[PDB]
Amino acid sequence: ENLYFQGLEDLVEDSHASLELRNFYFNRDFRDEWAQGFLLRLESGFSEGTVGFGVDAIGLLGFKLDSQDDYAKLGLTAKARVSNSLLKVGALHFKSPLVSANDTRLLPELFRGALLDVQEIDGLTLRGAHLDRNKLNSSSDYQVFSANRIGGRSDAFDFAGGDYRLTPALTASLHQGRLKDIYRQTFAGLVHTLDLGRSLKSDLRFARASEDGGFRELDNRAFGALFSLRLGAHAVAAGYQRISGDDPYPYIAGSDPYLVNFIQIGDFGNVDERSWQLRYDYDFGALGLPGLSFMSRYVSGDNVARGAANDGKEWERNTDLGYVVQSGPLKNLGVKWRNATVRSNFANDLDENRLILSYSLALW
Repeated sequence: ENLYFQGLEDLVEDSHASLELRNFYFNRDFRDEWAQGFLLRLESGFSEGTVGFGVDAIGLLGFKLDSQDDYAKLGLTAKARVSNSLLKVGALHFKSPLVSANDTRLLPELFRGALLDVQEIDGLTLRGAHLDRNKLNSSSDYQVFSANRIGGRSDAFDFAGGDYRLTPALTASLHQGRLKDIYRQTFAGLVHTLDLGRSLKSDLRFARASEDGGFRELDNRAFGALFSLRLGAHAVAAGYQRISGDDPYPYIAGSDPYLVNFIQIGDFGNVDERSWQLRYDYDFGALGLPGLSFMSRYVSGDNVARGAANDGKEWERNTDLGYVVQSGPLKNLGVKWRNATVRSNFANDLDENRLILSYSLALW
C-alpha cells in the first residue's frame, strides 16, 4: 500500500513531457528526401527514498513525404537514483568521447543498454555503460554493432571514464572502452577554459585503438586540438587533427566520432589524414536579431593514404544559417539551412543541402 502506491503517484506528479515536430529535407548532388517526424519525450519523477526509481519514454514517428524514416518506435528507460548518481537501463541517447549517439537527421539514434553516471566526488564525473544494440537514426529496429570503415560485428560496447576538474578552468578526461570482437580504444583529453570576461577554450584530444578478440590486427591513433575564441558576438575556432597508424579512426558505425574536425559530412578520420579547420560564428543577438545564427567552417585534409602513397587530399566547407522565432504564435519555431561542399581525390565530390524545420512544445 502506502509507499508503493505513493511511489507510482510521485512518478507522475514530478514528471514532464514534450512534443517535438521536425520537418527535414535533404539533397545530395554528386559532381533527395523529404520527411516529417514526431518526437514525444516523457521523463518521470522519482519515487521517494534513499534509492529512487523512475521511467522515461521516447516515442518516435517518421514518414517520408513526396517532394527508412518511415517507422514508429516506443522506447522505455528504467531509471534509479541514489545521492548524486543515476542509472538508466533501456533506450539510451548520450554523448561521450568513446561513444556518442547521433541526432542530425529526422529521428535520433538510440542505443540499448545500461548507463551509469556518478557525481559523488567534487569536480569528478564518472560514467560507464554496457550497450548491446544500435538503432540507427533512420530505422526502427535495434541491431548489432559494427565499426565505421573497418566493419566487423559486435554485440557489446563497454566503457568507463572520468572527467575531472583539476582546477575550475582545467578538466582532464580519461575514457577506456571496447567494442567486443572488433576494437579496444582509450581516450585522454585536457580542456582548458579561459574566461577573460571574451574567452578561449583549448581542447586537446588523444585516442589510441587496437584490435579486440579475434579481429584482424588494428592500429590507430588520433590527435586533435581545437582552440575556440569568443569575442563578443563573434567566435573563431582553429582546429588541427592528425590520424596515424595502419587504420582509420574507429567508432561505432552510425554514431558520432569525437574528432575535432568531424563536421557536416566528413570525419577527416581517414588513414594518415592530417587536417586543419577554421570556423566562424556570429550571434545576431547583440545586433538586435536574437533568433538568427550564422556559422561557416572549412576543413582541409592531406597526407591521406591512397594505396602505398600518401597523396590523398580533401576539403569540406559548411555553412549554417538559422532562425528561431522569438515571439508571437509561432514562438520556438526554428528553421536551419545547412549547406556543405566536399571535394576529394579519393572519394565522391558532393554538395549537400539540409533544411530542417523544428518546433517543440512543452506538454507539462
